[PDB]
Amino acid sequence: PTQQTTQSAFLATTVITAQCHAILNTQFTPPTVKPDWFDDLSKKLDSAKLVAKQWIDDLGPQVSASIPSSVINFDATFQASIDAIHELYKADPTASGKDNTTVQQASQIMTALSSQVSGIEATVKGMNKELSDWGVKMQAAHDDLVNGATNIQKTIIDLQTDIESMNNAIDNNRAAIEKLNKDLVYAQVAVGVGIFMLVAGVALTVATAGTAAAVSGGIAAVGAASIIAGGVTWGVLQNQIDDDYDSIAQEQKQKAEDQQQIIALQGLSNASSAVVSAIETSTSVLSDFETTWTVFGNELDDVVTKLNNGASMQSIIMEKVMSDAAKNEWDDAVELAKQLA
Amino acid sequence: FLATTVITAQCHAILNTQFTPPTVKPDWFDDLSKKLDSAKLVAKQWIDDLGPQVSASIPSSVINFDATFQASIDAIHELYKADPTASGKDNTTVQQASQIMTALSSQVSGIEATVKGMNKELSDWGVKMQAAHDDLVNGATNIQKTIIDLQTDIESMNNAIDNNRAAIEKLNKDLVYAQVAVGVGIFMLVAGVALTVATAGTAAAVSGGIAAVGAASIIAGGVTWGVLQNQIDDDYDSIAQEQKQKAEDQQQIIALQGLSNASSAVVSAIETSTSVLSDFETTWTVFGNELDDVVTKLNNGASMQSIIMEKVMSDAAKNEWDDAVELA
Amino acid sequence: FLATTVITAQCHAILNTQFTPPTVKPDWFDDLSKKLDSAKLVAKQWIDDLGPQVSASIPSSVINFDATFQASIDAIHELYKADPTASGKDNTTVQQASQIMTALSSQVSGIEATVKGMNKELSDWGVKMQAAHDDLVNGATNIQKTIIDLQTDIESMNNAIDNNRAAIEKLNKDLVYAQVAVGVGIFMLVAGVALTVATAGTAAAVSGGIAAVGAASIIAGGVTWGVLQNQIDDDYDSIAQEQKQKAEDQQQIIALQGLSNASSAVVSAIETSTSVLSDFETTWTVFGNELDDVVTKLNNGASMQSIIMEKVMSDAAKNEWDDAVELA
Amino acid sequence: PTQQTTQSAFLATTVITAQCHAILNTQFTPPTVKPDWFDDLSKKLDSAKLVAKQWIDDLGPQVSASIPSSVINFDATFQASIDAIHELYKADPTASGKDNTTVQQASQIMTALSSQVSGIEATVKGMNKELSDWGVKMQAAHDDLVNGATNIQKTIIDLQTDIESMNNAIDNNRAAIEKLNKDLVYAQVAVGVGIFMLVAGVALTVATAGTAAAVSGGIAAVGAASIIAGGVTWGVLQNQIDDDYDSIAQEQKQKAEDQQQIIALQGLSNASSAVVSAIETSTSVLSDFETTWTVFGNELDDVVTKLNNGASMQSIIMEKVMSDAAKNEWDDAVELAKQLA
Repeated sequence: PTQQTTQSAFLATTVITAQCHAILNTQFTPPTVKPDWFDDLSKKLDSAKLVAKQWIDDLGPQVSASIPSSVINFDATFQASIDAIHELYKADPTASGKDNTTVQQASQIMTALSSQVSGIEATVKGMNKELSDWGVKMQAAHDDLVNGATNIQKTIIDLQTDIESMNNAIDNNRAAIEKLNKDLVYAQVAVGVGIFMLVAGVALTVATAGTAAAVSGGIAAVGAASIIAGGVTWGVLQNQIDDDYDSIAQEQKQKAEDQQQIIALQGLSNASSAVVSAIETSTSVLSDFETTWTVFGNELDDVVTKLNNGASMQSIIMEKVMSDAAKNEWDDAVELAKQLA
Repeated sequence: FLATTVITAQCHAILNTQFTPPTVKPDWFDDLSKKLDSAKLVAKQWIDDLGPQVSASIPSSVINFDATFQASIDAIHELYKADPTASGKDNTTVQQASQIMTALSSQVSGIEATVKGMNKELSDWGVKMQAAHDDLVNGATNIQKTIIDLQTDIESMNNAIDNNRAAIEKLNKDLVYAQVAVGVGIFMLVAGVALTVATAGTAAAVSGGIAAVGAASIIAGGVTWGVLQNQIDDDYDSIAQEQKQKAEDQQQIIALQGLSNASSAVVSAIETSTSVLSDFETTWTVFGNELDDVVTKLNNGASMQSIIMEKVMSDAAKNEWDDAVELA
Repeated sequence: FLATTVITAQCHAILNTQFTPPTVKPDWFDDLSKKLDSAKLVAKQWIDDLGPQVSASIPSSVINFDATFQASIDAIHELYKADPTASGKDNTTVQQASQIMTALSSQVSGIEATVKGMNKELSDWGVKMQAAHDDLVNGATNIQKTIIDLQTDIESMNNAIDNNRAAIEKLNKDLVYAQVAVGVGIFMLVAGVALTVATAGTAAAVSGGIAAVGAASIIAGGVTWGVLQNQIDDDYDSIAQEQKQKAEDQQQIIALQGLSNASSAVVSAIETSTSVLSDFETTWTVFGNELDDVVTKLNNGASMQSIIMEKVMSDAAKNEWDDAVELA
Repeated sequence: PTQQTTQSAFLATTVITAQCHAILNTQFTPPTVKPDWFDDLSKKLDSAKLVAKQWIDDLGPQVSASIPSSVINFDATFQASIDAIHELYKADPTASGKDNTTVQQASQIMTALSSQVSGIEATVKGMNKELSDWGVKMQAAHDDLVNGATNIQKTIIDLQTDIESMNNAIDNNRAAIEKLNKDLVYAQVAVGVGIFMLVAGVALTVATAGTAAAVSGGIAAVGAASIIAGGVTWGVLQNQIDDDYDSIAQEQKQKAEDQQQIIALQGLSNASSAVVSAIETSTSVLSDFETTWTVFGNELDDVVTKLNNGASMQSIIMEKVMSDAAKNEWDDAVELAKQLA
């Protein structure tokens, strides 16, 4: 029927009303350290945001004035034309050739019906034009993401090699912390034998009254040197372990920020590409929906002119249009349009 | 599938939750509260201003279409039935129908204006909800920053506890050497004294040297025993303190994971609220153009304007009727 | 050899292989889990949506050609068997033929548009399949990365075990020297102290040097006996620790070989799926062009369109009658 | 015959789509250090994916619109319109000179078959034109890979010499670790002798106290020197062996990465050369398939102008164009083109 181009023209526009929100909700965080690409990819988001602004409060609501509202507006008069002709059937169902006044009255009322459906297709024309030039603005705010300062071709590869760089740094710092543990055990052994050799040296110096003070002073001096070496090595290695874990924290939150950036950029790119790919089908099927009502207006024009020429009132029942067999289909079409709202 | 109850449920969830701090509150937390309560400004400004307006715009369009519109259609219907052969705009009866037609199409213009103003009243509230979503999801990255920072802190405390346990093992194995030092020192001290007494002091230098390394070994092993035992107590206290810090910051991880789950739930709620506002604006501009239709039903013809406009009036009234009672 | 059964079997093979982490859970196994669950999302998006799409496109092409096409061919076969001579555009019989043919060739338009849109609905899925393939391979090279790393870890622990065994043999040789140092030392100590007590009345420090070198020999031999014995026990504990590391690394390498075989089976299934996908697009373009043939059939003549177009519709529809029962 | 060239041109293009899938399978992994040839042969891969991606989405399936669907659309009429003239033979089986409307209609049905066959070979021209531009773009992507910074003539050779470098460095490092094992044995006997003569020298110094104390302090001094020298030699050699096995890890991972890159570049070269050595046969035999329908177009059009001007109705059966054994071959053609599906 004609209902399945109405539902298809409404569905491909509700897809855009949904996915403009997917573009507009995409808003990534300012990082700790700000990269090079961050500013000149932000404005190309805002241009891709503001035109989606023109789909959330201006054109998104207005595309519902086109597809359900013009069909129910046409059927509001198409529920009135049939009874107005069916009442005048009882007066003169034989009057032909533009003779009786009521036949010419019904003729100019169906001419007003043709002007009403011409206004229907004019409303759909205005809505399709306001869809199309916004589509040029949204596509112009889209294709800059794929031509210059691209999110995919440059920054996805850049943030992937940045995530790999931070993973490499994390691996190097963890192997470094392993080696510093293996050196810290040596520092503790050195300060232990330093304690022992220092007290043994000064004890052999005192306990022999300095008769062997050369070798005992040597033992005490190597003990004090081992104390100092183990102590400052322990302090230095613990400072390097703490600074290595601070570096692990820094590049770990850097890798987290880069993952949060790539998911937002992939969402923005996929939403904008699907918005363009569905705006194409939306404009095409709205063009078919506009020409459907335009050729139906021309068909009603041909019926009006052939009714002005010579057509009998029973020849209108010989026609398909003003009977019950088409208004019964379009009652289901407006029931579908009430399902679509 | 009623898209007003969906926004009712989402704003109920947004007005519902109020997230609690962790044990130590960071620098952004109250600011995250300052990115929540502004949303707690709008979700009541929906349900105490625009929630009342969506429950007060429909009794203006069901009651004034129950009494005024039905009789005002019946009047022009009976004016059709009184003379179905009339013509002309300067007719008496066509004038009597045209005054009521222009009056009804002029008094639906005010309710048209308030419905078209309701579009603007929902528009700015929708963009404000979008902005309050984007500021809250802007603040909700510091939670992941502090979570991954405290995860690094947990890894650092695990490394330090492993280091201190290896130090406990090595200091036990060296404390054995300090005890062996005082043992062999006490033995060779009494060996030097007994060898000096037994040889009547003739083995003076040898047993004096044995006793000298004996005393040096007992006081050196004693000081090394005291220092290594004190160090073992110190890094047992360090193991206890770093295990306590690991449990405490792990508790902070669960607290901030609950906070991040709450903030993710609230921003997903506004994420769905934007699509449900899109569908409600779809239905609302359908109703606004339905009343635009009733205003463009001011069109008056020349001959018998009654059946050419008033059945369209009643049919658009019925299309408003079924949808507004679905919104009731 | 049925191409759709091949791809549904391969997608269910992607669904039933999840892979297990090794003992030390690395820093990339969460990323490999992300690559697998994205490939699972692609395989389940094909199984849950495009799967029933292929199985629901065919009864829509059978049922509409069961009765709706056959009533059309029966009607415009009656119009040719009863009146094969009528011509001219305003003729009533060719008007009936053009009415039922602009009914059929424009009621097939939605079904043709669906079957034509499924070409792009397959193409974006093939793009997502080759997308989920390559990041999975870039994650699965890290398998043999750590496999090579644990292989040289095995080599390092084997070299260190051989080093500790050579050190154990040399220390078990040097213990004999420390023990003969204690023996010769206690012999020279008792000889030197006997030599000093036998020379008490005069002086003999020549006798007092033998006992000094004997006492230093027992002290030095005892200290290195203790140190070399504790180093032997330390080297046995090091052989035990390195053999434990070698056993656990050999245990981890076969888990990594299993994970490598899992990622290899998944990428092999994706490759045969992406080839049989092109073999399915091979016939999907055939059915797309076959429903484009009805667009070629919509061009109607003026003079007895039955003998011009209707058996063409019957022959192409019978080719679709072959194909749609070949797809089930 | 008239079907086996269609099957041969289809066997020519399934080879193209299979080796194009072999091109799309080729994606080599990023190494730890990205060499000189990478950053170009990334995009010289990647662009040689994108034009190859044109075969994957549409154009490969669109050359599968040329052969196996046009035979169906051709015997939509050729299995049809032979039996239309068989009922026209019932009225006038010999009437010539354009006297009847039946002969004038059997003429225009053959002109309709002429326009249908011309539309078939025009669809074949469109699909072979798309194959022509895809084939020259595939040659355009093959040229810069196989000539400018050649993957096989340069980087296969440079990677083989890099593998030889890593092999010689691995054997060098394992010889160094064997030498370091022997030097470790010497350092262990150094510290083992040094502890003995240290404590022997200190016990001799504390016992003797003469010039024997001077030579005993010498013994203890060379003992402490041997302890410190053997100890730092032991520690330095364990440090060197651990760093050297980390070097063995680095070189073995580099050798495995290089073997993976060589296998990927061998697969790329085999796939792209098998594409380019078959795409010219694909265009040549699809041009053969187009000129087969062009020969069929003139071989129908001469029958058409003879049937218009001076043919009988038995003479249509007499010619082999409208014959039935050849039409049995042209039902075998449809069964073959459906077997190719």
